[PDB]
Amino acid sequence: SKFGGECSLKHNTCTYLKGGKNHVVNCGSAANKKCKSDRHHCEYDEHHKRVDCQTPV
Ligand SMILES: [Zn+2]
Ligand SMILES: [Zn+2]
Ligand SMILES: [Zn+2]
Repeated sequence: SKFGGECSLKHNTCTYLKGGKNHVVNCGSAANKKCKSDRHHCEYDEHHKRVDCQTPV
């Protein structure tokens, strides 16, 4: 189960909506996972606690 959202450049986080609430998760440090473009689409994989903040739409 993956959840899509928008990343914050300043915070290096992925923001997403789930269950009527806002959530925020750390993008991480990999060069291909950190938030590099403000509000870029990002994905949070709940099963494996992995986040990718460079996933194109
Ligand atoms: Zn922050
Ligand atoms: Zn949450
Ligand atoms: Zn892009």
